[PDB]
Amino acid sequence: TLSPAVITLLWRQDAAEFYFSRLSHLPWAMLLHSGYADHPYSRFDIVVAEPICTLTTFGKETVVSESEKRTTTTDDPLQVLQQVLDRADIRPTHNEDLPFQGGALGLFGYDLGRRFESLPEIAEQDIVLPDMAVGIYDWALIVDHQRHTVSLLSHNDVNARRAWLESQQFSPQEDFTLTSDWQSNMTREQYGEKFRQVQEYLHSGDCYQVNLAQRFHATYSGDEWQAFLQLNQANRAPFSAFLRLEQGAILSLSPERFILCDNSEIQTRPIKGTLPRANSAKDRAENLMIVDLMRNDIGRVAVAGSVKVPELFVVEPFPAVHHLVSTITAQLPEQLHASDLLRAAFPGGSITGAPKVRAMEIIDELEPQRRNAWCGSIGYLSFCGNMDTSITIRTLTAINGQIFCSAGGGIVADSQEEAEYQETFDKVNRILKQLEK
Ligand SMILES: N[C@@H](Cc1c[nH]c2ccccc12)C(=O)O
Repeated sequence: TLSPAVITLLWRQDAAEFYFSRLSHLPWAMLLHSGYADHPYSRFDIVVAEPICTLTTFGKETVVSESEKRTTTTDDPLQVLQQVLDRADIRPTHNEDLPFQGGALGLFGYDLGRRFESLPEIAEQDIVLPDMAVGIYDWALIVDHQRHTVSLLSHNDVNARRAWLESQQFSPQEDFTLTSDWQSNMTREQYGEKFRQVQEYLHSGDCYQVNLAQRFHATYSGDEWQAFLQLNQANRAPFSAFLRLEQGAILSLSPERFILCDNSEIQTRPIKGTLPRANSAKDRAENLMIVDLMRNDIGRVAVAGSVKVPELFVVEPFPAVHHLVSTITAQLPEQLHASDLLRAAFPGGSITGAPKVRAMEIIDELEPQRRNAWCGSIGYLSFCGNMDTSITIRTLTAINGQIFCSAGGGIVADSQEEAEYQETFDKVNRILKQLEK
């Protein structure tokens, strides 16, 4: 397939924020931003909007929507997504300077997991935001920080789209304000109780690590884009994203890559262990259990002896905390898609806690609400076959007047109740605080 047409645009370090600001209020407008980060994997920023097809999954049903046709289906949501992908009959050859050339882009929420495993339904469902919300885009705006170039690509009419881009305006305000203090869904004693429940479950053998999180919430008013813009500057997280959905918006400040699939080369970098702003025997041990997880997760689809562990226990300094990351690599077989892979490993072992299903069972049992978008993934499935995805840690959900932000902490035998309590706070204190002003 006839590669897309490309127009290079004027260069500017902030082009991503610059062009996106006139799209930010549009439903299905999405920005993947590398957080202006100093990082090996912070080369690109990508913008899309105006999809030619969208997919929305709520539970058991997926709605596939185009121009002139709307269908519903109970089939597997990633199978369905891949079928939509193949019928667009668009398949450009792979290009290291354009990792997305149109294709699927969006949100894969934590509860989407429910379509891949049978799970209990204890946690309350109190957020109405889809389990899968992704657009099919025949164009993209790509900002390359390595090469310094801004490329506008279209499989359609790339003059038409520059034209359309041009004309979009950056929209009269409305100031973001938090209208309540942050409030947790747990007291210290309720956290306390479920931390011990976790440990009795670890002591009685079901699991060996379980990620337990608390959720903070508040009322707010105003537009979320400016707030994103000040959170992004302060977090400089390499896998950040701003998603304007039909239901509300997602402000991700994630520094964590889930799965990269680049020209069939697989990379996943789970984050596990932190201290506030790396010999830490308990953490560089909590991480290894997650590394083994991933090993197993990607190796269910990977090329036979392709899984390697090129990197263990590296610390990366971030605004809020010091974190520990490991890296696992592998090769996708030429007969499968990045989407089969996503499906085999979703949701991320680093935010569930091995073994994954039993770990997800406890989470549903102890967390008072479903996680919805938090700890699910955001990313793209390009028409060229590449894939990149994050773990939506450090991520808020802004919907119907309310904004949410969760915080988790991995629990193992060696974990201590008050210190783990504090870690959940450590991870998001700069984010709750900045929003308060
Ligand atoms: N950091 C990625 C692009 C990116 C930014 N935010 C993201 C969120 C999800 C997936 C990818 C991204 C890169 O350089 O290629």
